[PDB]
Amino acid sequence: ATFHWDDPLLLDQQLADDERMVRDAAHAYAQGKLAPRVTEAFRHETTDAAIFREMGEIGLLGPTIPEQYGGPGLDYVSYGLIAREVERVDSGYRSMMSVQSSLVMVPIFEFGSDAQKEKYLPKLATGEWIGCFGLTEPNHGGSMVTRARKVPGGYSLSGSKMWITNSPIADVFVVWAKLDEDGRDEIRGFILEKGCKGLSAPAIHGKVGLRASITGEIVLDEAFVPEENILPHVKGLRGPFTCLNSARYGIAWGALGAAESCWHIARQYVLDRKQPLAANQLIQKKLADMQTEITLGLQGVLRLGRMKDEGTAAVEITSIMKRNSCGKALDIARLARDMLGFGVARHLVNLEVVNTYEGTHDIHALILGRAQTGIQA
Amino acid sequence: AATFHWDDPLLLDQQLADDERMVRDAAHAYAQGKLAPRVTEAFRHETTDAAIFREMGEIGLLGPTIPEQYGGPGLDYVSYGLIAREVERVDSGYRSMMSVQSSLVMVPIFEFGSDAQKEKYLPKLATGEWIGCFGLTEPSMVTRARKVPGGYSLSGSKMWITNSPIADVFVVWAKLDDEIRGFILEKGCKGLSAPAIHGKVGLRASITGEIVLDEAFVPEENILPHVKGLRGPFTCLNSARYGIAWGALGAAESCWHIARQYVLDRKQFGRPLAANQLIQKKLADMQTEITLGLQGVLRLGRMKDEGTAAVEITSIMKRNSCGKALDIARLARDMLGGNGVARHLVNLEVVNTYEHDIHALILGRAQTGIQA
Amino acid sequence: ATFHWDDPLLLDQQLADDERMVRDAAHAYAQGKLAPRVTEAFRHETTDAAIFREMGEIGLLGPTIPEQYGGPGLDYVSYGLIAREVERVDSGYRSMMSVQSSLVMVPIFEFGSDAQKEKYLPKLATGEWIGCFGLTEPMVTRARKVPGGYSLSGSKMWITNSPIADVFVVWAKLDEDEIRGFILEKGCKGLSAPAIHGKVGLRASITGEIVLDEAFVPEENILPHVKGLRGPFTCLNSARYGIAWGALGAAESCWHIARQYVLDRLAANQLIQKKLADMQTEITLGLQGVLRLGRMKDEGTAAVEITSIMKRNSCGKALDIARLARDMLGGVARHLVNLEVVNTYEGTHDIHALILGRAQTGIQA
Amino acid sequence: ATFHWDDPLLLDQQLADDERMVRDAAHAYAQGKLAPRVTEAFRHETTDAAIFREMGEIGLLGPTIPEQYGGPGLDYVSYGLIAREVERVDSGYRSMMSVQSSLVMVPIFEFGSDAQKEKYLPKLATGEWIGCFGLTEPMVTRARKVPGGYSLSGSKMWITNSPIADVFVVWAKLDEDEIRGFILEKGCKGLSAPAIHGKVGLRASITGEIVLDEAFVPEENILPHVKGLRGPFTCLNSARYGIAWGALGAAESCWHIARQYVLDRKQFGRPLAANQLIQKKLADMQTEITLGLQGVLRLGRMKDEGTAAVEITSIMKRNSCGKALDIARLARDMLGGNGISDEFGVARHLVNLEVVNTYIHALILGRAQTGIQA
Ligand SMILES: COC(=O)c1cccs1
Repeated sequence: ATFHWDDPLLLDQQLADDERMVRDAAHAYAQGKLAPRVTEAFRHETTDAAIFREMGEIGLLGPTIPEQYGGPGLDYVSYGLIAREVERVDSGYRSMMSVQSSLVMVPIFEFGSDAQKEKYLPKLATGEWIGCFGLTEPNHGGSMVTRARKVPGGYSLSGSKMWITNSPIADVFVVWAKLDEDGRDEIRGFILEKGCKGLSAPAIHGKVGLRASITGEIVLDEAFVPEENILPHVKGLRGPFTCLNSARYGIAWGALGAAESCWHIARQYVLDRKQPLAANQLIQKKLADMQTEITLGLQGVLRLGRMKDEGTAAVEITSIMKRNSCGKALDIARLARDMLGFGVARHLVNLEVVNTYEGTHDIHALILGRAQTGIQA
Repeated sequence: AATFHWDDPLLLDQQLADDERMVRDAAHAYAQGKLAPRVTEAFRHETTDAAIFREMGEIGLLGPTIPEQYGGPGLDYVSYGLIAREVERVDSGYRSMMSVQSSLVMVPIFEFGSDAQKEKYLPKLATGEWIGCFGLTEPSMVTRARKVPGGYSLSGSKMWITNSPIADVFVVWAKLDDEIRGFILEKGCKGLSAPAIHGKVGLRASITGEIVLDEAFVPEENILPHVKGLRGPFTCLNSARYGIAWGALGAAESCWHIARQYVLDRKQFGRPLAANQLIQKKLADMQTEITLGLQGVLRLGRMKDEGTAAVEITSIMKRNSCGKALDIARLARDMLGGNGVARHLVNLEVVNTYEHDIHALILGRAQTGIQA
Repeated sequence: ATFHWDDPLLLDQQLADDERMVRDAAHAYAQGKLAPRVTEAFRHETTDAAIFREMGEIGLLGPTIPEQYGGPGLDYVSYGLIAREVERVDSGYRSMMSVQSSLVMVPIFEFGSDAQKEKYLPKLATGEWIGCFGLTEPMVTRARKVPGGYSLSGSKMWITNSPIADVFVVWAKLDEDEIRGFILEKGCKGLSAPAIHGKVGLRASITGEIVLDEAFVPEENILPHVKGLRGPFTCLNSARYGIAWGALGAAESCWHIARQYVLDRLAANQLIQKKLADMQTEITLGLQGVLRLGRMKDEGTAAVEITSIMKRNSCGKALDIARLARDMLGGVARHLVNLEVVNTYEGTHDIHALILGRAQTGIQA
Repeated sequence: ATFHWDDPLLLDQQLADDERMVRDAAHAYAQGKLAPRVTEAFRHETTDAAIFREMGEIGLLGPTIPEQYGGPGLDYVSYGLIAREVERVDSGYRSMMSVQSSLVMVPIFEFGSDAQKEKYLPKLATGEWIGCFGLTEPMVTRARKVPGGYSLSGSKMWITNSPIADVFVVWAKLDEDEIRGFILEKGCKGLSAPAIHGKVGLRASITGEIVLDEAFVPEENILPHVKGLRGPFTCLNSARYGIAWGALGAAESCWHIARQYVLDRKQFGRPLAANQLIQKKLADMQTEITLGLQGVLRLGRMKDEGTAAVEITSIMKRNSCGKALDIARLARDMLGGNGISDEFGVARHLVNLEVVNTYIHALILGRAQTGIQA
């Protein structure tokens, strides 16, 4: 038996040929089309919507969505493998894809009416329509202030969502808002379309990380939403969480792609650098640590993927892998950065935003601590 | 929605074959039933109890991978892993005693020995009737064999040998003419002395000593015929390191469990300690590392059973398990206020320091071609 | 232009001639009398009160206490140099000392009466009387006015020196509820001090409890010039200052042991070198901090929050260095279990981070 | 009696009255003139040559250079305090200063002829002439003897100031019976200095190449009093001392920004400052800066009194930069959002410090402890 330094536990052999082909298709697309764009896309914060069509056309948008609705009807491991190949190039591109698949197609497929599913899903699956997802607000992460008023014909929406990836270029908007409906105040999901009166999506520029992805606001001022546009089959925490859980899973796989790019570059760098550097034992220890955390992270997300597919995965498990992948990836980017004398620095600032996106209070540690102790911090 | 198991998030239990689950439960019932009530006083007073070898041999826990042909239970590598984890869950010293019999003594005889050696030594080693030790370390190896009528004559010293003062069987590595060879010696071989060493800081539950050799006659039927060079010792060490990778995770789990129960019990400014945000971070870290470390040694086990595992993978897992376990023992120790965990901690400081950072450098060479 | 690996910033050169001999005095004592004792003392948790006699003999007890009361009349830099030389051998030893100096002789000197100071200090200085400090409980311990005198009742826990102490400085509450200081003496009825055995760290020091079952305390035994929080706190702040110097001595043993180890077989290893450099750096920087704190304490320019910086840093870094040294080996182990206790003695909630966080922000955690 | 959270060991009071004045002048300048420039200068990688004359006119260039040659004749502590007030704004600005001081003025003063020192130093001191330091390559750069002097052929990479420099201190190998230092001037035939743009860190400083193609150097342009390693090393040792102070200015900025952030920000009803972990991090930042400052101070004094070995600058540079980078990362990870607010001045300090920490010392201390090279 021979050693594969780049795949010590032979993940490649733990996958079905099925999943390998999906991985290889995602790799071919990301390396062929995204890598030639990424440097100046990031450097100059370009808007590049053409990516939704490209991924849609080869069946990599909404991977778990059934063929009935235009999806490629794949499993969670394949979704994972796709995220990882996209983020290997850049987290901003993976972000764009996460939104479409997990934050837009999922809640529509899961909670929407037949009419909503057939109207929206097929066009989201091809990338003809671009989605975004409105949950997070100007600042307090349930405690949401965006509000729907029952009016003749449907609903009137007022509030503001902030840091919404895809929002300046989106055709479809999934927005979460409190509806006080006699005499109970619950969170409901609403579909809005581009050009809806009272709906704005201003762009945010001068971002520090995720510069390759166009991000903006969702500003709602008495924006009318017809009855047929409320998500009928969900209320409360279940709506937003189903989406977030799907997205966190993809990010857990994706951040390991980013970690792997940093690791490969660091390794190649020390192989090429005469001073060679590879003979240094502090350098060797760093490479051993990178290889280790990635190899173990990959076994975790693979096992989680398999459990999700078999229906045995509790939601708390996602907190372990997302938190671990993002944290370990950031550690690896910092370690690789500190070893260099372009790509790494990009992944590094991307990962700094990703690690802090869901707050600076370590939400996943708290989900896990509560799961262990019973007690909320 | 599916149920979360905080103590087994990836449902390791469900990834085990039923065979493997039963081996685990058998080791668990033994270690919790026989070793746990002994451990506190044994560690405090460095009391030897070799009764463990006979006890473990009875339930077929020694030489787990050795075929039934030779008295062994004929289990797979995953089962070996599970046993070490259940034993180290109590104490690393008890696990060391077992690592030695299984990986350092029965493995070399089975892998490199003659039919005669295997039929003679393995069955009593498997039942724990004979106790084995592994003579490699020395106080670029000094110990030498020399050819004489009927056999060989050995002279030299081995130091820090676990099991040696109580061993019946000795697997000794000496240079012959210039290659390292393995020799099987018995207690009551003229020329062999095995004095004890006392007052260790860690692994106090096990007994360790020397092997002093002086014209010790080893008959012809007693040289290991099927190995020469670094392959002999390294094969044993590779086997032992695999069991230690699982074992350090059992010790890590105990520390995690103790720390979790501790913060559930103790109170701080009105709330239980478990309510603190910092405490939960630590519990989350302990849970994460244990859960991921387990998936690693399980995959390594599966690969060894299918013959797809290279030797470098063992380095990843042993270094990771021992390093993470040590981090968790320290985290747990630092979470306690006053003056089990302290014992696990000093044990894991010896385990981690034993072989420096040879594994990071093995992994470094495997990535880069260059040896440092 | 000549480099000292063991003293990169030449602390020696920053010390007064007076201070430099006191350090070498505590060093000659610690290495001469304490080093040959420590291994077996720690091993069996043996009691040896001879150390109080010996340190007293040579003026290392209550070192800031004025010559008028039996003290050597030294300053804070000198006090720290002593703690550091003593802890360099063992933390348990330093603990016994810093109880005498900071937790017994300081509160008596600072808050005592003329008669109390004349009676207790001179004998505490020579080590003839051994003191202990009674603050920590399993605060509930109350003073009840009599007759006398006062009638104290309660229990103190983890009291170093107590099973062999002659003098007990006990802090209890009294209403007119304010915390007051009390002096008690061995033989006192209702007072008892049973030992505590089977410790993990600090085995070389003796520790016990203070059980007060309506112990009678004459009015000539209460501390007049102290009430409330600033009592215990003045003592603790004094001890914390000494521990900040001490932890660094223990850190230095571990570094020196570790450096010697890699020389005797390893020193070419770049991982090792990084580790030895980290030890060198943190100790070197730690010393500049405690020295500067000392100079400031002697000039009156030192605020109390500064003791939180240096104590937290010394202890935390010493523990890191002891663990770094241990993981390099194949004395350190004893310093390690000691430092593990020392880092958590004041709790596990990082009291000094919270003190400093508040000083920076004006907001309590 | 009173705690000073921003200066717990009152470093202020450990300074001579002379050193304090110099610090206040560096502060007033950097805050007055550099703070308003930085955000846009860093964003667009803007070139402002004018800063050298500004720094020159207040005697911030070549602080240790004697008054005889236009220097302000200050001590090492003062040089340190200057670098710290400048890097408090931005490492890119400090990088310009330390190149002029330690990498251009120092080799000429230390190793140059008397005619070189009086030709070059007074103009370098006023900022009339801008200098650069040609050591790093993509050593191969070669000086060869020709009638009248030397011909230089070679190529230097990542040379800060090079595209705007009037004076080039170029280290090249010359064969005599070894590394030699040469002085070149702007406009020399066979000398070009193309700029590098698109940098990740240190964007506020201009950096470029030195390309030498048979560049003729007069005989009186070779540095007469240095051969081999000690030349480039002495400059770098000087620069390293300045970097050790500057890095702590940067760290102090990230610390201050993080502290104000948690003051202005609320989370779950309470201000962020009330969070235990936040307080720990702020205690760590305060601790490492305070101790870092005591270290660089003591090093300066030793350098002034002439008792510091080269090894001590290694420990101080490594520590300052390594701790400054930890503090920047600690501050960064405390901030929510993505670039728009003031607090993301921390992101700027961070990419700067990632380059500074990269621009060996642990192996110096290891070998100095042990006598064994690794
Ligand atoms: C893709 O952007 C998001 O909404 C995220 C959700 C969780 C991490 S990032």
